[PDB]
Amino acid sequence: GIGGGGVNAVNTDAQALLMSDADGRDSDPEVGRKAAEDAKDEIELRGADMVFVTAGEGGGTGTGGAPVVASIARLTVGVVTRPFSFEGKRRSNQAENGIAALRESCDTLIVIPNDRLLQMGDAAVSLMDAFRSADEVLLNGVQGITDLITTPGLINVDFADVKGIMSGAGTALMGIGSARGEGRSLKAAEIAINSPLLEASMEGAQGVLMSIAGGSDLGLFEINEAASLVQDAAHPDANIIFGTVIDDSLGDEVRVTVIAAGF
Amino acid sequence: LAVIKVVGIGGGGVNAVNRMIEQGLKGVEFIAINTDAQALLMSDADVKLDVGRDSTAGADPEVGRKAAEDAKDEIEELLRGADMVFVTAGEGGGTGTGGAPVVASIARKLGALTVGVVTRPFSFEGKRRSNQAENGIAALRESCDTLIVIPNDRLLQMGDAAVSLMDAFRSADEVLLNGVQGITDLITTPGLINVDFADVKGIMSGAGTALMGIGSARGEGRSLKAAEIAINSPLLEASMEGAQGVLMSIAGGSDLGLFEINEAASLVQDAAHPDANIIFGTVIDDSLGDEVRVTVIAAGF
Amino acid sequence: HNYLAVIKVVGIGGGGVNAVNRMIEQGLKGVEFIAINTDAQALLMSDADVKLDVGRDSTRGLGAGADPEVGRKAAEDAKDEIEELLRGADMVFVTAGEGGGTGTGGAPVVASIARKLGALTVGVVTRPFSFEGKRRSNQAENGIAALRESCDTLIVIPNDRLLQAVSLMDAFRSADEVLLNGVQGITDLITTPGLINVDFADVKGIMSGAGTALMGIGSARSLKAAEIAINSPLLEASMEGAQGVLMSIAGGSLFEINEAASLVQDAAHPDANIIFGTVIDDSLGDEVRVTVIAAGF
Ligand SMILES: Nc1nc2c(ncn2[C@@H]2O[C@H](COP(=O)(O)OP(=O)(O)O)[C@@H](O)[C@H]2O)c(=O)[nH]1
Repeated sequence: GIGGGGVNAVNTDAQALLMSDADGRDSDPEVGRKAAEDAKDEIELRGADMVFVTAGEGGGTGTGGAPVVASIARLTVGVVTRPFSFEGKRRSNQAENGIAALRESCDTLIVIPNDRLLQMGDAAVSLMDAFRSADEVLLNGVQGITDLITTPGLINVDFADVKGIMSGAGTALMGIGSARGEGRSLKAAEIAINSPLLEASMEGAQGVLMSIAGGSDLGLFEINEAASLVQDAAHPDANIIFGTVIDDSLGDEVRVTVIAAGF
Repeated sequence: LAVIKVVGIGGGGVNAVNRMIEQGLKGVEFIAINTDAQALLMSDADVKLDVGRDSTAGADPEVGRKAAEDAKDEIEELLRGADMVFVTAGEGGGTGTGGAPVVASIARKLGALTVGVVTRPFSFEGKRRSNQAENGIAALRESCDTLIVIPNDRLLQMGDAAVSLMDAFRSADEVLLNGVQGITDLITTPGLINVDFADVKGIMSGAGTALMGIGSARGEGRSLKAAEIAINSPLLEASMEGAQGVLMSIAGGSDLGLFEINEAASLVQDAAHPDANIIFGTVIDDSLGDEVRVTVIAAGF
Repeated sequence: HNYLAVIKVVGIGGGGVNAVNRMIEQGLKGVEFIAINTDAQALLMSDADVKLDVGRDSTRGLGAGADPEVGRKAAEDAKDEIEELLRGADMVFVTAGEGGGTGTGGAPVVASIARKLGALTVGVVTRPFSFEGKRRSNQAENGIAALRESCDTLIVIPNDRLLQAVSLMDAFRSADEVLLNGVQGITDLITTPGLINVDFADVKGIMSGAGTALMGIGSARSLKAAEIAINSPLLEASMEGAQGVLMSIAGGSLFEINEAASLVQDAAHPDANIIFGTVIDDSLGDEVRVTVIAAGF
């Protein structure tokens, strides 16, 4: 993530650029401008059709340097992070402006509040479990919607389906959930819509891309259970795209990742 | 006796009327209507009709509608003078979805008792399809007299375990036929109790929004159990309760009992609304030997 | 010392014959199976060792009336042919699905013919479903009544408790083999014994003169599959005084064994009597059958 707390998540400062796992150097929000902001043509976009922006708001240029990627071609949807309550008024003062161009020059954004992520863990955590125990959720809004095209499985979804509903959609939330043992797919879908993260606003939206993962074990009958919980669930006149995923490291778990759009 | 001409519009219909043919389904005449002429090469329909000048019914029911209409005559020659005319399909796409409201409408204008036997999409089959299907079902109901609908959703219970997609629509391939088989055999292969075309006419006529269930069994009280399950078939949705019009049929071997017929029938009417009009029908089918089938058809609400 | 036990199992009426073929297909051995029925349609389709036509063949749309007078008639009418069929048996199981007619009223006869001959006679039968109507539940209680006073031992199993709506259609015709597990529940101890053998004579004491009995199985590895059987509602929880209990286990291989044995007696009045046993049925990996018959009241 193009940020002094968004780099440390993916799995201007000199000692930060040199930890990017795939194979400048002189540093506040506006730091991303004459240390970060490079040319008008830096995607002459080449080898693929999307990449994501994991540039939240929990460090350095995650505010003034985040929307450097937003105007990159004014399709890409950023998976951000609104700051915790206790992380000061100064980081909260960098809230709207650090997201404003991420929802004026960028396609769509998924404003994952770690404030609300208090319900994901055990009881108490730390600042070190705000870019670690909030990587799990931070990958979700990404991985949820990549896996439909990279690794589908028992059901498939086009390139043009995601990019035909999640295109320039601006305001967007998600909602995730997990389950093992019986009822798996409907247990986790009923977690997915009730998860303190979609802010109970799916019914207001007009376009939802439900994902659902698990082994190749994953029955065709389980998938039909979750699918129903959507036709009732969202506005009864929306644009919904289902679709499945294969991940055989889950075995018995089924990663039901819902994503919202169309407010 | 009676001229039964089964028509399978849609790709799903034309695919399902093949299953009919590859099962025998006597006393009918098969007609496959679809847009991509290519797809009709694989049909074993005795008659095949092509309805597509240009489409490059590409997921748009309104092509299918127009297609059905621009071949309004082609069909009204295929359907001329025919006591019983069926119009099975897969609602969801376009060729069926749009068409059936015509082919059916055409049979009905031709005075032929017209029975629809269509399916609703799996909800995994996307959300568009549902809505496509949904106004298309509203379209038959308002066109053909009876419309047995079979929600696929319901077809896939947990007692059909790790299935597939081929197996899925194959599970439907049987079920479409079953709402046909169990109305036609009455007329086309009546066993000990005759129920002539006329009877089915009066129960089916004007009814609509019909449902159906199926149950086979054997052993002690076989016909009770085979009937019991059909009553409880999820494919009905607790509807038996209130159906003012019920068509049953206890298809079994030549030597099927009266005591048997009686107490399976007597198990149906009791579920049914107590005012409900009812009809027995037995059918001779040797492929069972030791077992019996039962196909209650709730109709009118 | 000719270790041979002559064990036969007759399936009377559709219920019995159905059940006997379910026994044939699921691979019970060491036993002559017998199908007796009124319709010769279903007899020729059965794979029973010896099939017997008793009922007068009846014109289309009669016969199938389910009047246990007519079944009782049919066997008493062909009582000779039944006497020879079960002649020099050692132990004769008698299975049926009560409520009906032919099996309802036919079992009483065949059971009581095994008795005069001098077999250990056993009745493994079922009480029809509650939805089948009052006439059958009536017609069953009388056929049960007779068979209780014909067989040395009778195992009655409600097909109503054997259900617990959509897919419990495959909870009668694939749940009736409770009858089968009822039979091999005793048979497979003598015919295919395990690491603890318990021959015919062990059984002859703990059955001859009981009258009434009940059963329950378990699937499994054997540590956690043992409780399963006694607790199974099928047994009516009537292990607060089952005065004469039998128990069996099937698979590969003492610790496994004594896991369950260190439990059995902890149930009913242990002043009575219990018999253990073992079976070699290599048709099952981690699974091991844990059948428990509970006689004597
Ligand atoms: N019974 C049956 N249903 C099918 C088959 N293939 C697909 N379906 C279902 O029927 C629906 C209708 O599609 P279809 O009739 O092929 O589209 P159309 O030919 O353009 O009307 C689909 O959404 C599927 O859920 C099949 O072979 N048999």
